[PDB]
Amino acid sequence: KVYNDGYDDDNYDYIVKNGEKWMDRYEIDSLIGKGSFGQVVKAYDRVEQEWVAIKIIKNKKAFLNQAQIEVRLLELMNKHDTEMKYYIVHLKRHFMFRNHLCLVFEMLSYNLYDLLRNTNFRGVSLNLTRKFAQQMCTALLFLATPELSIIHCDLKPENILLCNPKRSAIKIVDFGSSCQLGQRIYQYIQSRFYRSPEVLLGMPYDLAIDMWSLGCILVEMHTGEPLFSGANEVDQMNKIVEVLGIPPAHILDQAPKARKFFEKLPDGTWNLKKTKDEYKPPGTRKLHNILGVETGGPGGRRAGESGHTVADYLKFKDLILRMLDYDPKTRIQPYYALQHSFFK
Ligand SMILES: Nc1cccc(-c2cnc3[nH]cc(-c4cccnc4)c3c2)c1
Repeated sequence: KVYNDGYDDDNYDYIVKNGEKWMDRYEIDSLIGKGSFGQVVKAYDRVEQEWVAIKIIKNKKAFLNQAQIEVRLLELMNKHDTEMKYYIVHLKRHFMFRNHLCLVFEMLSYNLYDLLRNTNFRGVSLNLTRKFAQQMCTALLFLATPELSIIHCDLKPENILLCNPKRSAIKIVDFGSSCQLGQRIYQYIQSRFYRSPEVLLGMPYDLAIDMWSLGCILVEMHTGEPLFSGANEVDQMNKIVEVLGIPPAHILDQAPKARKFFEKLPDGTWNLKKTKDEYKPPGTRKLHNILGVETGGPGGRRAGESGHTVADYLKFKDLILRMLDYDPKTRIQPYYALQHSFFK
C-alpha cells in the first residue's frame, strides 16, 4: 500500500508537492523533467538565494548507486573546472532527503531539442551552429584532459541546455550513463540517432564516440531534423551508409557485429545485406547537398542571409565530415577542431 511512509510512489519516485519547503532551505516550485534516474524539480535556495534544479534520485539501490558514480565524476570535474569556463553543468552540493540522493545543480533554460522544436524542426543560423560547436568542442577538449578522460556516452539535443534564454552560452548535462576510459564494460550505449559505427559494430570505443555524436548534432541544429534517424540498429547503419559509404574493409574485418548489417563477398570486399521492407546506394546522399552548400542552405531557406555563402558552408561541411570519420583513431579530436577554419 504505502511505501517509505507514503512519500514514494509505485516507481520509487518521490511525489512532488509544489510549495513544500525542505530543510529550512529549498523551496520547491514544481516538477520539470523525469527519467529513468528519477525526477528533476525547480526549487529556490534561500541560503545562496537563487533558483536551482535539484535532481531527485529514486529511492532504490540500483539508481542510488549509479547516481553516486555521477556525483563522483561531477565533483572530480569541479576540481579542474575553477572558473566555470569549460561548458559543463555545475554540481553545487548534494544531500539526502527522505531516503533520496538529491543533486543540486545550477538552473538553466530549455534544452536544444526545445530550441529545434520552437523553429518547427527547421534549424537555426549557421552563425549560431558555429557558436554551439566551438563551445561543445572545448567542453570535449576538457573531458579529454588525461586525469578526467570522461566519456559522456549520451550527447543529443536533449542533454545540451542554454544558460540564459536570451544568450547562446550552453552547458552539457546527464553524466549518469557516462564512464571513464578503460576496459569495455557495456556494448549497448548512446542514443541510436547519435550512435557511432565503432559501437554499432561492437569494437573498442574511446573518447571519439562523443565526437561522432557532436558531428550528428551540429548538422541537426542547422537542418532541423536528425542526420541519421534509424528505427533499429540495422536501419541506422544503412542510413549512415546512405551518406558516408560502406565503411573501410580493415574496420569491418575486425567488427564482431559486422554481419548484422553487411556480408563479406567471395572477392574480399564487404557489401550491404538486403532487408525485410528502399535506400540509396552507398555514399550518394552527399552532405554537400544535405546541407545545400550551393543551393542557399537547408531547403533553400538561408539564401541571401549573412554568413551563409558557399565559402562558409564549405568550412562547415569540412569539419562535419572530419568529425563523422568512420575511423576512431584518425577522426578529429577537439584541439584540432578549434584550430579548423570554421571558427575564424
Ligand atoms: N525546463 C527545463 C527543460 C529541460 C531541462 C531543464 C533543466 C535545466 N537545468 C538543469 N540543470 C540540471 C538539469 C538536469 C538535466 C538532466 C538531468 N538532471 C538535471 C537541468 C535541466 C529545464
